[PDB]
Amino acid sequence: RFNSSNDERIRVTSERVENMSMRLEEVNEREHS
Amino acid sequence: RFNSSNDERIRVTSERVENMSMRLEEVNEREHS
Repeated sequence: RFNSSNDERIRVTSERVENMSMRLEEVNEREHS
Repeated sequence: RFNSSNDERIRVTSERVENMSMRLEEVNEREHS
């Protein structure tokens, strides 16, 4: 019940979005062509 | 009506965010240069 609440889903989504954006910024900053 | 509630949208967004984050981490890990 705890793992499927709205607040937990919003929190985990925010954390993973932040991490994914940071990784994508690193990938884009490292172009070679 | 069921497909357009807030909880369903949050759940779908969370699932796709997790999947996309895993895929982007896999792509970033595999680099040829």
